[PDB]
Amino acid sequence: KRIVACDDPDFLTSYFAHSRLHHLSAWKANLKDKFLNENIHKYTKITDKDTYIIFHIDFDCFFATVAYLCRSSSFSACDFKRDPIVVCHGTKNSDIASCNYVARSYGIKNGMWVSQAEKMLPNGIKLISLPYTFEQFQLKSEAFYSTLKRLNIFNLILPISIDEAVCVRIIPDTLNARLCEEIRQEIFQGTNGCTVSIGCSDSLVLARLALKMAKPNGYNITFKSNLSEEFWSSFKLDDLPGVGHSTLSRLESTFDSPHSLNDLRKRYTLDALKASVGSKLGMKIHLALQGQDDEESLKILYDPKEVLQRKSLSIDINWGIRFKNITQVDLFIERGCQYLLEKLNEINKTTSQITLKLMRRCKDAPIEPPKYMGMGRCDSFSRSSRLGIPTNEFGIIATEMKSLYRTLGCPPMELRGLALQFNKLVDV
DNA sequence: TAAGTAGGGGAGGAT
DNA sequence: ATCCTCCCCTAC
Ligand SMILES: Nc1ccn([C@H]2C[C@H](O)[C@@H](COP(=O)(O)OP(=O)(O)OP(=O)(O)O)O2)c(=O)n1
Ligand SMILES: [Mg+2]
Ligand SMILES: [Mg+2]
Repeated sequence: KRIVACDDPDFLTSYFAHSRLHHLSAWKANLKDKFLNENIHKYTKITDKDTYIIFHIDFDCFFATVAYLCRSSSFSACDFKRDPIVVCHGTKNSDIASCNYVARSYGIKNGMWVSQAEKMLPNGIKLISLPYTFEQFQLKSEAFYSTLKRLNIFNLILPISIDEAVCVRIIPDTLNARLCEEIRQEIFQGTNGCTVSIGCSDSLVLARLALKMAKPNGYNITFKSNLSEEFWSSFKLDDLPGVGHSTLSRLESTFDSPHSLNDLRKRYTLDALKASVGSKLGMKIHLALQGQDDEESLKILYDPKEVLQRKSLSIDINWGIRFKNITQVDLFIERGCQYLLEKLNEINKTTSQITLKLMRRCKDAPIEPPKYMGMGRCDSFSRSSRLGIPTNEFGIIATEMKSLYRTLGCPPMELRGLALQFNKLVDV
């Protein structure tokens, strides 16, 4: 109890031990790495020639399911099929990391604050809050990835996240369904009762949309040639990979509030799209509306080893930042460089470019924000330098980081987040 | 109270 | 035209 402050040497350790988002990133980094280690000697690239089917397999409301199966004895009255359940730390402006399908029938979403969520519940319905079980999430994930390997279905299994793989079958030329049913059952068994859904298709996009359509505990096939208006009609605009809130808001402002992908698909033209959301995103949406992948997403198939290679390394801290003087800032920066170099050295690399980035309180914003210890509303400031020679040297990197800070000139009492980045990584 | 980061991509200056 | 820096955005 009593939370470790930002001027304490053990701050990173304690914050990261508690941050589900730090865990997400770490798990992701390590899975990519395990993938490179496991395939150093295997041949990997898929070609133009190849014909393939994608199975996109993902646990259903992952943290909520896993935290329910391991729920402490206090919560035994609790029922997963009948009660709305969230995993979070607090009771007010605290992020819901995962909610079960009961909560989502009230409109509760991942990443909503608890206070916001409880407001959506009618009289007589209670939110149940479960705590994080970081260890168990990882055990379930290992069961998951080992099970997939053990069945002998895929030519490749690309880890995407702690609870999600893109698994590919190379076809040389109805089983697709028997395969989805089998995977689902073996994972439910391997995992002691966690549920996975599957989207299967002949492109990464449609596999992803199919995954959504299948979602609570099911599978869906849909190929490029199965596309109907019924299908497009069932998706919000942000159900496209690569579309999030700001693109959604741009799409709405451009094409008179389409409410589903079918509406969009009916009103859009390429150039209007390109002009709305950028030219590359525009093109990707266009291809997606025809069930087709853009060239960028396809790299993960043609050169897995290149995409999964780590090209940068960083810390990004945006909660609990409160400093009174520059000496504190420097010590924190040094400590952050000690943490990062230890990671640099673990992966046998050096850097030749570094960036410091900071969130500074907006001139308008209250000194204390509604989120307890939160960054509140901020401006970004950013500065990078190329290093003379690739190096892993503390003296060189910490000195330049502290110098990047004086150049941005954010008074310490105004700092509300800090990021330390090694931007280009040179193998030893 | 309450708990990031990798990597695409664009705008605009530099070349 | 093409590259580089400092953002912005999305994912999970
Ligand atoms: N804003 C977010 C989004 C996700 N996650 C964590 C919670 C999830 O359990 C996990 C997986 O991301 P998903 O999008 O897959 O979330 P779910 O698995 O909970 O939902 P779904 O059943 O829609 O896949 O990572 C998080 O902490 N914060
Ligand atoms: Mg999931
Ligand atoms: Mg996922």
